[PDB]
Parts: sequence; structure tokens; C-alpha cells
Amino acid sequence: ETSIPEITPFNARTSSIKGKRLNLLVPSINQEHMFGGISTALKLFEQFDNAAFAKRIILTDATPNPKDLQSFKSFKYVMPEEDKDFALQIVPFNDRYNRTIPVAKHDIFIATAWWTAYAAQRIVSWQSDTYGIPPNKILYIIQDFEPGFYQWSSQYVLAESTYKYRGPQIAVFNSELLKQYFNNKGYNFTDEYFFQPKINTTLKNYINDKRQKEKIILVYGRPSVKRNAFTLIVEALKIFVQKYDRSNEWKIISVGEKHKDIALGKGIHLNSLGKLTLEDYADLLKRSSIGISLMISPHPSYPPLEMAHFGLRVITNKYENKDLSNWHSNIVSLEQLNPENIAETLVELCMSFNKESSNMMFYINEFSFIKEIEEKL
Amino acid sequence: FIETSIPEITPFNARTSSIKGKRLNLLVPSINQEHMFGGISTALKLFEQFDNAAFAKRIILTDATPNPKDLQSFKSFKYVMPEEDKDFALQIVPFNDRYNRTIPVAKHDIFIATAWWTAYAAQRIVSWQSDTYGIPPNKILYIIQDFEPGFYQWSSQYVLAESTYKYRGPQIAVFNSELLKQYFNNKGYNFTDEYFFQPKINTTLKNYINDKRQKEKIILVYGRPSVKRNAFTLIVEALKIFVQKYDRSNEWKIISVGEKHKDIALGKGIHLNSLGKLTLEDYADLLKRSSIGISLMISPHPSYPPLEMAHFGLRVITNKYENKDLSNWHSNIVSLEQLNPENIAETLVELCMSFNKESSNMMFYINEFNEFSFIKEIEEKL
Ligand SMILES: Cc1cn([C@H]2C[C@H](O)[C@@H](COP(=O)(O)OP(=O)(O)O[C@H]3O[C@@H](C)[C@H](O)[C@@H](O)[C@H]3O)O2)c(=O)[nH]c1=O
Ligand SMILES: Cc1cn([C@H]2C[C@H](O)[C@@H](COP(=O)(O)OP(=O)(O)O[C@H]3O[C@@H](C)[C@H](O)[C@@H](O)[C@H]3O)O2)c(=O)[nH]c1=O
Repeated sequence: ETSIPEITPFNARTSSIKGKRLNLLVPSINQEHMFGGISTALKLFEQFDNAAFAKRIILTDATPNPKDLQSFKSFKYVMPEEDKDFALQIVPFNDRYNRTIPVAKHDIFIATAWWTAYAAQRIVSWQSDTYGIPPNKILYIIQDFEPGFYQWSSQYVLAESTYKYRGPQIAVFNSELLKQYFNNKGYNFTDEYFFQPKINTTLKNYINDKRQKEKIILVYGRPSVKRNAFTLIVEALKIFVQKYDRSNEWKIISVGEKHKDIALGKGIHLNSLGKLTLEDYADLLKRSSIGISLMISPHPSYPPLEMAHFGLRVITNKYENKDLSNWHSNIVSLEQLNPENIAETLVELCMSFNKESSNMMFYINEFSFIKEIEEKL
Repeated sequence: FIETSIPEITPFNARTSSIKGKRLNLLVPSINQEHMFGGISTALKLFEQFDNAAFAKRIILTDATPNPKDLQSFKSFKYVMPEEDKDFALQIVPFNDRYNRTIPVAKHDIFIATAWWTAYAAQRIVSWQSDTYGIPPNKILYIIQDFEPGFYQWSSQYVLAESTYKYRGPQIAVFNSELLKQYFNNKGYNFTDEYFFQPKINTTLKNYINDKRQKEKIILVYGRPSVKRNAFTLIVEALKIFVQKYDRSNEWKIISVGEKHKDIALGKGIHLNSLGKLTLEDYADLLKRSSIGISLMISPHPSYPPLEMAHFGLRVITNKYENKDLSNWHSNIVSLEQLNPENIAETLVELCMSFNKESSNMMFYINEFNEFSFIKEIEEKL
């Protein structure tokens, strides 16, 4: 590799549109990708007043198929080469070489993934030079410390450089933990907001159901998402199956992402259910007694919180300022993260099988800042 | 296919041994010449310091077995198989193929770790050792060359690598550079004791530092595509912008050294020319002729080329990282805080224009000696 794909030029051209317009830069809107923070960004973008703002979604990585656009029926699907002034508009711009998109004088950009912010910050500079205006504010939806997605390398510093941008920029952090993490590292933004995690609305409908706990160890297994430390969990399970003589009493199930069943020893297997419907997931939560969900990141992630609120004893990990142990009594937070400790803790929890306290009420009781932000654009 | 296990932490099985003297055991991935770079050479240099009169010495290879040629650099060492249990004073044991095999570990075997997975194993051997021989845990000596979790994205490897720093048993850290030490201190890591050795100019290079210099319009680039910390692709992108925005760029030669790669077209018929890894002599000559340098190190560690370039009269572009800012180490060093292609290009244009040394606050780099003056103080603790 001699070049860096993520930062392929994001060419713009002038447009005669005169109203204020919000532009959401997202990698994709396909259902296949409608998870992570792409759905959260779309939820937040939905909040902005379509009465005071035209809305255009710019796809930077993946083009949709007819099916995907069904979720955006009110949106006019338009090519980069056209320059329509619709109120709602979707433009595919993943294939950018020698092509450009019409950027208006008062186009405001909302970034998501770090490379979308990277591009936005360069479009803003082009914009102010072209139209002879002071730089407009960028809205930056920060889902995680994205440099952490890479080892120390080019991508790492490029991703981080988007946080060191000195132009007008408003950060909206996913979770307060993430915000405080950024504050500690000394990053600066024109303004800072955040939205706290909130229990999945479907799941909340089952949180009061009666629970018939079984001897089930529920694992959040996502081999493809390194932050979830799938391989570390497997290694821990293997030691657990070997050192714990009552392990045969337990079922060990994996949910989140489909993978092959994994032999742990003693004929015991890690059984993958892949990604269940929220309904089935809810049912499985009610029956399960122990949970394992790791998140190598200041962000808390959702499954640990969901598991705790369904009466599971949950094994999770500290990271810097994050320690979920004081969020909820059901949460067990390991500081030393290795297979042996997870196994050991797991044996303790199993033995204790023969809820209580919560300091995260906000979770079951969020974009109230949207309007305060609308006044700033 | 899907990785279900973690290769770096394959079990490091030990068995009891009757050897009774004190013995130092160096855990290194390899001693092959092909790998005799990075910190493997530094660890061997430091291990060389320990008094062979007071200590038996065994080197345990954890990743790569040598070939007859490689062992030529260790002629005084008896090359022995894991299955044998000899009490030689100097010994090398290959232990990269470990499954169903063991290595004899004596009551008073002391371990010196290098790469994080070697420390990971050492810490587990120590536990096995104290249980087996009914003794309190022995001290581990940990030679820390960098914040090795940084070698990975947030993941299993990351936390495993870091877990070696959170080990609560007796452990002495020897940091490569004070910057690295302070970096660890800031993150709040704890060790039984802390030492460090400051960077010292390559002895061969020092022989040329006083030669007369005939500076040419050469931009010298530390290019190592395989070492991500050196941000090779970031540099290339920066060069491309530089070639496009700078109208006097045709006046300059742009050369890459460190690791062999194909020549890279930057535009305007200009190419990044790779010389691969030069001999220290040729490297020295090239340094004397060059006027501008680019050397990046995404890590608290300063790395050597930026320092070498500065002391040969080059204006050097490098990067800040956390507590590291080499700009106040030496006047020839230009440190960028915002690290992107545009800024590197812009800075590069400034430096070229200024072409139409002075101040140093890192004298330690070309002075004294005895950078391992702590060795004997450490020997008293084992
Ligand atoms: C393990 C599992 C999770 N899930 C859902 C429930 C979890 O909340 C969600 C976690 O996936 P993530 O990509 O980490 O986050 P997410 O963005 O998909 O989920 C979030 O959606 C928001 C709208 C809600 O307000 C949040 O509470 C949260 O549910 O996945 C399933 O549908 N089936 C499963 O088997
Ligand atoms: C660019 C270049 C560097 N080099 C050498 C000189 C640099 O010091 C060395 C830097 O590579 P690294 O793997 O980052 O570090 P290193 O471990 O290989 O080198 C260090 O070894 C210590 C024992 C010495 O005391 C130091 O002076 C230093 O040489 O590479 C060449 O031989 N040829 C080259 O073309």
C-alpha cells in the first residue's frame, strides 16, 4: 500500500441552492450495515427540524440496493452529477474519482466515521475559500475513540487528527464515559454534548416478565469486532472447562454474530445462536444467569448493561475511566484481563448460583440538546 | 476461517531441574541475523552486561530457531535441546515449537523478558516455580522497548500485552528511553523497581559526525512500510502533495532508507527512490550530504533516525506523541503536532525555502558511556 484509501479526495463543486441544509456523511445506509453507530446517527439526524433545514444524506462507502432505499421512501435518490434542491435527498458518493458533489454556500456537514469528518473538515476549507465566508461549524458524532480501531500507524494519527482540527466543530459523544475519555486526553471542540445509553425499547417490554433462571453462561461473541475480544473469551472458557469440575452442569451460549461452534473440552461446546431477534434475545436473557461481554474501549457497550438489567451476573472489563462495577450490582468488572482471571471469576459466579442495586437509572428512565444545537447552525 | 485461540500465549511448559546455582534466562523471540534489529539486539547487549562470573546464562528462543550461520555470533554458547538438562555456564535453547514439550526450570532460575508475550510466559513460569519449589516468587526482569499494546488495535492482543504491565508480582522494569518510562508513569503502571537507558549515538556513525559536510538538495526519508509506527504511507501522501504544491520541487532529490521497497511515483516525474538498508558507513555518508529529513515514530519512544539526522545537520520533520516533543531536544528538529499530509507538505516547503547543528539539549546522546550503569545495582537484587 502506497496510499491511504480512507482519505481519497472528497471533491466538491459550487451550487446555487440558497437555503440552510444539513448533510449527513455516513459510510452506508444498507440494512446489512444498519447496526453499530450508523443507526444511532440516523436516529439523531432524524431529530433535526426538517422545517428549518433541508436534509441530504451522503453515502461515502457503500451504495444501496432498491430494498435498502425502502427505509428512506421520503428521500429522493439523486446522483452526484445532478444538483436538485429537494428537501430530502440521498446521494451516493463512494465512487468519487474524478467526480464531485454540489456543495452550497450554507451546507452544514454532520460527520460520523473519522474519515467522514476528515473529508468534512477539508470541504469546509474549500467552502470558505470558494464563497469567501468564515468557516461553518461541523457537527461531529463521535461513537468511539476511533484511532483505537488501528494499531499505531498512519490510520491511527489520521483518525486522531480529526479531533485536533482547530476549526469550528461541535462534538456529540456517544456516552458520557467517552466524553470524559476525550476530555482527559485534552481534546478541544467548540462545544461538547453527549447522549447516555438507553435500554432498547423492545427489550424494555420484557424487563418485568418473570424469570426462570437456568444454568446458562451467555457470551457476547463477535469474532469480527476486535473490541469485543472474542478470542480472549474463548481461551478463558477453555481454562474454565478444565479447572471447574461442575462445568458439565452449565450451558455456554454465544450471541451477537454467527460463528461455528467451538469445542472447549470435556465434550462441552460454545454454541453460536448468531444474532437473535430482539424478542428471542429478550427470552434468552430472562433464562440466563451469567454473562460475559467485553468492550476494549472507554465506551460501556450495550450488552453488559442489558444483561445486568435482566438479572445476570455479568463479567466485563475496566478501561481507563470506565468501571461498570459501580453502575450496577450485577456487574463484575475485571481490572487484570487475562484468560485465568476470567476463568477464576467465572468459577466464583457459578458457585454463587447455589437485580439488587443500580446507579444508572438514566438507562431505563436523550436528544434534548438537538434544538440547542440547531440554534448554532 | 476464524481464529479461536491466541498464538502469542501458547503455554510455556516447564519441568523441574537439579541445577542449583543462580541462572539468568533471556526470553527472546529470535537471535537470527535476519531479526537482529529492533530491540532484540539491545536486549542481547544488555544481557551481555550481567556478570557471567556470578551467573550462568541461558538464552531461550521463543519464536524462531537459528541456522548454523546465526549461531556463529554465539560461539561461546552451547546449543542445547529442551529435552536435555545440562548445567553449562552458557546455553541456548530453542523453544518456539513447544506443544507437548517442556524446558527445565531450576529453583533459582531468574527470567528476563523482552517482547510482551515473553513476559506473559515468564510471569506464569514464576507462579509455577514458587508452587513447585515452595518458594516466594522470584523477581522478573522486564526489558520494555515500547508500549507494546500499541502494536495492536483494541483487541485481545492489546489487553494481553498490557496485562503484563499490570502484573502484581515482583517485577523490575528497564525502559528503553526516559520518554517511554515517563509515558508508563503517566498511565499509572507499577513495578517493583524502574530503570531506563537513554538513546546513544551509533558508535560507527559517531566516527563521521565531525567530517566536513557538503550539503545537497536531498530530502532523506526513513521509509519502513512494514513498521506501521513509522507511518510510511502518511509520508508518501505528504510527499505527493509537496510535489504538486511546490514549484521548486524539481530542484530536490527524495530518497528513502531503512527498508527496501519499490520506487514510488510522486508526480512531475519525481520518484521516491529506495536505497533499502544501507551499511552504517554509506548511511553516514548519505547523512552528511542530506539537508532535510523526515522520520516519524507513532509512539512515546523517540526512535533513532530523527536524532541521527539532527546531529548530522539535517532539518528533521518528526511528530509529537503525548509526552514526546523532540523540538526542545535539538534545534534541527521540527516537531509537528497536527499530523496530516498537508502539514508535512507545508512544513516541507518551508524547510526547502530556508535552504536558500546549532543548539542541543540532549548531550547525553553523544557523551559519557556506561549507559548500563544500573546493571550491577540490578545484579544485587536477584
Ligand atoms: C446479542 C444481541 C443483541 N441484539 C441487539 C440488542 C443490543 O442492544 C444491540 C447491540 O448492538 P450494537 O451494534 O452494539 O448497538 P446498537 O446501535 O445496534 O443498539 C442500540 O440501539 C439503540 C437504538 C438503542 O437505544 C440502544 O439501547 C442499543 O440497543 O444488538 C440483538 O438484536 N440480538 C442479539 O442476539
Ligand atoms: C536508515 C538506516 C538505518 N540503519 C540503522 C542505524 C539506526 O541506528 C538503526 C535504527 O533501527 P532500529 O531498529 O529503529 O533501532 P536499532 O535497534 O536497529 O538501532 C539501535 O541499536 C542500538 C543497540 C544502538 O546503540 C543505537 O545507536 C541504534 O543503532 O538502523 C542502517 O544500518 N541503515 C539505514 O539505511
